[PDB]
Amino acid sequence: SKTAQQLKYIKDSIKTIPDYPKAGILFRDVTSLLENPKAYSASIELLSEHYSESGVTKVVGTEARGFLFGAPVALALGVGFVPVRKPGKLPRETISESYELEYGTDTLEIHTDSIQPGDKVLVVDDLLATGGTIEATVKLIRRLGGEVVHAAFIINLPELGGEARLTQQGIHCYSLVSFDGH
Amino acid sequence: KTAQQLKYIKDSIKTIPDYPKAGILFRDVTSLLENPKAYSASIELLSEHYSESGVTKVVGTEARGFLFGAPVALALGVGFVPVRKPGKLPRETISESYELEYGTDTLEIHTDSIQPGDKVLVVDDLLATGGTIEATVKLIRRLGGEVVHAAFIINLPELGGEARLTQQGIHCYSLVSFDGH
Ligand SMILES: Nc1ncnc2[nH]cnc12
Ligand SMILES: Nc1ncnc2[nH]cnc12
Ligand SMILES: [Cl-]
Ligand SMILES: [Cl-]
Ligand SMILES: [Cl-]
Ligand code: NA
Ligand code: NA
Ligand code: NI
Repeated sequence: SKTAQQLKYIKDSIKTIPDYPKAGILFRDVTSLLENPKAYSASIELLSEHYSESGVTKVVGTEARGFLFGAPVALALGVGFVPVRKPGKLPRETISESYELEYGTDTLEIHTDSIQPGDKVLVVDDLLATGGTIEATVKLIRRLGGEVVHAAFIINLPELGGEARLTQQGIHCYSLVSFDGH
Repeated sequence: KTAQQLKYIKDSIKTIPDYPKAGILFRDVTSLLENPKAYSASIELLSEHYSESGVTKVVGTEARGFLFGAPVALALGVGFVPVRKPGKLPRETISESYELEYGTDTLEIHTDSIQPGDKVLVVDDLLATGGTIEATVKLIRRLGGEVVHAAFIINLPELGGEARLTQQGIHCYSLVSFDGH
């Protein structure tokens, strides 16, 4: 009983903002969940319970909203958190992967020391839309030898394809809530 | 026992010579993040320190500030509110500029997230010049929030950030300090 009520409360605490960033999009605003202590802490408790017996040895989160759920999950699971960032922020040796934007490409980096061949890695992000940044993040992990077959999200937008696209690259996706639309 | 915990924290932070230029001993908080014991210790001390302060909201600026402020907010049981680079926040915002090496940038906050009566803690990873914190403090006070505290993992006191923040009425708390710019 507790857990289905907490999911509903989580989903209710995420505001919909029409026409951001442009017209016709029904933007799903995770910041309203952040500022509700009850919703935020439930979102972390539920993700942490979900993976507590999964053998995860590390969490990776991508900058910036991903830090907000990946790092607390890491803390609750008792494992290291590893950030993936835009270029030029990480100070130690990195590798990088480029990914498609609507116009052009961008890049994500990870510290080459922070993933090893025996790691079992959980990727955590706020919101799964088309999946491009997470697909690049999976590649970075795999290039260093880490296993990544789990990724977890507060929010899934399945009509944008991101879940199907990751799930066909061998990632088992878990999302607390989902919304229709683009 | 208490200095063993801070020493444990401090030793988990790596020093990278000559990044991003020669003479700079870069203090790299990412090695603390990958040590779960150092990382949880650092959140436990920060939150313990403010446990009787009456804080009602924690503010952290993107992105490293999110790694320390949001866990602190979860431990205090209070809302987290991000301050962001422009163009990322969906609801109504206000903006403040601060200074870079070359030029200026701006931070934004949601106007609905801070209100008169709020007691706000600002948390960041590392106190350097303090330009983003001063900007953050102004955002919060323009919305009527009260902010008298800022908390950090690392202080670089040779950059003068604590003095610059005392002058705006902010008490700084840091867990460890390093020399150098
Ligand atoms: N509706 C939406 N809300 C939040 N982020 C998105 N990314 C793509 N569509 C989005
Ligand atoms: N030595 C240093 N390490 C990390 N961040 C900094 N910002 C300014 N100086 C720094
Ligand atoms: Cl982001
Ligand atoms: Cl499997
Ligand atoms: Cl940052
Ligand atoms: Na490696
Ligand atoms: Na307000
Ligand atoms: Ni499988």
